[PDB]
Amino acid sequence: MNITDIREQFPILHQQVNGHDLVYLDSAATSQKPRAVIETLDKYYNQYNSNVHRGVHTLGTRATDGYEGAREKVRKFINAKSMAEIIFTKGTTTSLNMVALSYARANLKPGDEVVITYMEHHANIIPWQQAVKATGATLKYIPLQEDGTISLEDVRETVTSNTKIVAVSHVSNVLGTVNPIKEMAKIAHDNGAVIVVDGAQSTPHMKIDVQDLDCDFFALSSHKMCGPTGVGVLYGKKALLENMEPAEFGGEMIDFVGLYESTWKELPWKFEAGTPIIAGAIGLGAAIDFLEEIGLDEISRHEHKLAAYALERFRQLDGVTVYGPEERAGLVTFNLDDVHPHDVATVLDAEGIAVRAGHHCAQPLMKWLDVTATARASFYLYNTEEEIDKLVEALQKTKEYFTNVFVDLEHH
Amino acid sequence: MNITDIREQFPILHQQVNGHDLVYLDSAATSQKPRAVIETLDKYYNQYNSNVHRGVHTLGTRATDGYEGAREKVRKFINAKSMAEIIFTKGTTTSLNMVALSYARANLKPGDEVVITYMEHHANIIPWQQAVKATGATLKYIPLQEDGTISLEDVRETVTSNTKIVAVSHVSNVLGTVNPIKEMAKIAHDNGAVIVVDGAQSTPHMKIDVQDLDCDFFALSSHKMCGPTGVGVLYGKKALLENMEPAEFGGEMIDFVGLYESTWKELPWKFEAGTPIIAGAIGLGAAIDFLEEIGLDEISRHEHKLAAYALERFRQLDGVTVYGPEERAGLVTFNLDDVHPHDVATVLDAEGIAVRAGHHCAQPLMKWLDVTATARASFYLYNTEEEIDKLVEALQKTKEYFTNVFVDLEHH
Ligand SMILES: Cc1ncc(COP(=O)(O)O)c(CN)c1O
Ligand SMILES: Cc1ncc(COP(=O)(O)O)c(CN)c1O
Repeated sequence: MNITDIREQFPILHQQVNGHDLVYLDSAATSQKPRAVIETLDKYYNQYNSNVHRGVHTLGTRATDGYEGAREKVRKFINAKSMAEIIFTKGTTTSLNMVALSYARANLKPGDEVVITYMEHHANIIPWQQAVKATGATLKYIPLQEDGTISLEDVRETVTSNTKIVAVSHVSNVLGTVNPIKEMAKIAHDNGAVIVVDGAQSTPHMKIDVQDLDCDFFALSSHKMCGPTGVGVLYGKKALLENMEPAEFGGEMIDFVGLYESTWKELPWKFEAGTPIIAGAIGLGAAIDFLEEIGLDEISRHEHKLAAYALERFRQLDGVTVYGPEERAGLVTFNLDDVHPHDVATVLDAEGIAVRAGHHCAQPLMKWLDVTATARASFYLYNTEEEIDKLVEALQKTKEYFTNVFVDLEHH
Repeated sequence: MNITDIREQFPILHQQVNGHDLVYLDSAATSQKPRAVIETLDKYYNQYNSNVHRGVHTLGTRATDGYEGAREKVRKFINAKSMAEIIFTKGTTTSLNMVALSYARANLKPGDEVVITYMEHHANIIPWQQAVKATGATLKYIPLQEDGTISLEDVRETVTSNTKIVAVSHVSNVLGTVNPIKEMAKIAHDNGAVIVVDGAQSTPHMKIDVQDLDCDFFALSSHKMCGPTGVGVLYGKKALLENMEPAEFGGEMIDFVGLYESTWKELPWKFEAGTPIIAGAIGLGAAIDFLEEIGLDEISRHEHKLAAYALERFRQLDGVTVYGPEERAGLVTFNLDDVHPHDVATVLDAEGIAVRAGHHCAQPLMKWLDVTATARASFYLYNTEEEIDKLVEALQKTKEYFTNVFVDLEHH
């Protein structure tokens, strides 16, 4: 895995911000795209754009073939059994909302429980809040360990015989924690619950095997894995998807339409209403081809190296707090003592470095951490150890700057 | 308006299918894109892709500026009062589903009525079926005239004091009918109902003024108006959107998130959950710039010329039936006597001509027309009268071919 050869394919990396070479460390917010993906979109719009689900003309046939072949690429990518289990959506948020609407709100009675965690992204919190409110069920939270991980015994304690759904993140976009998804799946199944995996942060950076995880549902976003914006995937076990009603209604998802009643298509098109995200889905397939040619295990090893290096170099900094465990994905969420993270991000961008500051759409996690906001640098396959050196040097410069600005008007 | 200069900007038009120059007459299924839109997507992914809703780094600021500027472009394009009334969605289908979920299902009691028409696309039928089923309300249909138009007195007869929603198409993708949207809006308001305009087929081809139409909701799709796939718009009057609950929940649309309760953002972000369709929305803004530079009135005049020419030349054909009125948008839906429309589309594609065959996602309209399927050729700003000549010549050739294949084995 040659990182220079990889960076060469991402045109956006080769520019300056504020007179400094761009150092993009915000891939958890969104990832950048290689030329393969952009040129896939270009070839689609230049050569064979047409509405899909063929039968009539040539460009329509080519568009349909591209779209459904991207579906098959996704099926192979996460090791789903059937294309009927692969639903193209707007993103992770929409997929989780679909599960909450068509599964949760249809399978929850008073006394039932939906169990989530304190580290969940808002996308994996608010749909369940609304579903339990609509059904009169109960929302429960699995507590976290001191290092930001989840113990299996806390899972067994929180999940009960009344738990119908356990919704959990595969990888936390804040803590870097990789949750024991497989063991949690078996624990949930032992109590008669299904499991809903938020895999927005796992899918871009590590191999996904839905058959080995035995997840009942799995959600992912294209924009985080070198793919186009506005497209994502809902995977669900075919037996569960067959008994769920559609979340959206309209053309393409119908079979027979009467004046007052209608019948739906078979999976997966039952859950894809209207003209689909054709170009975006084909580009997501191109992104999958790109990542597979590089190898997800290679990318994960590279990110392990980056994360270990970054954790050590952060521990070389005085007055910096890092949140989460030692064993982690490729990201570091932190805070400088007596410097607000927003100012940290501002100064870093002045140095050309792109990080994120705020709650990272995980307010309950922020309150569990006893902070209002944090700063975060996230890595991907195009990032290098030199960029982490620049990051820690800029953090030291920031510490010194806000220190001596403080001492100067103390004297004044 | 120079049609050669316009065609020069669409690379996909300059290719051959089955050894014949491409003749794309399927723009009602989807439209093709100029270089301005494709290169807008390219510049986004090459230069300033980042997650939006800024505050931290430079590329994020540029991405946010592009996204919200596209929102402002849309507001100007349809003459909405405020950007708070412009919601980016997945497409027309999703926008109509949002209105049916968050307005209809919250404002319908038994005895209430939702009134639609027989010419409606499935996107403007099935959500209302499901909403009236969920609320115990009643679905009603406005009858059609013999020429496929809607009389205002039939509207006054169907809409009653119990009608809460009137959902109607601005332009029929099958009949070519332009419905009297403004008069229907006032009729609906006189009875205490809101009006929901399906403008997927109107927006690409004619000027939209939501303040002059006085539509309560208006839906549109980017892929039909030279814009990227997977993005559309829901417009709704700000006063109605303020009292509607969100259709989706997650990050970006929240303000405060507690363990069990949450508060929403102000409009329009209340209705945009998760990472939005950044590139697609910016490209839709580019498509709006393109169409405005050409001029929607110019495009509408060109399509009027094309439609009149096509209707005359179709009337020069023996044994061909055309459906709809004389005054129409730029499309012709038809049938050849004793030739199934699917065979018509097949032969036409063999001649390089791209038309559509089937129900066009309007099965109740097909049954009203007393046919099972039809063929359809739809026009846009890059189509010419020479292409219509090729179409009618291929239809005559098809008539003669299926005639003499029939006579040859009659003799055999
Ligand atoms: C008149 C009409 N209504 C609504 C739709 C559905 O729009 P979409 O598939 O983009 O969601 C279509 C499909 N072209 C249409 O032409
Ligand atoms: C872990 C996690 N969960 C879910 C989401 C939401 O995904 P999206 O905004 O693409 O819908 C995010 C946002 N990056 C995330 O990182």
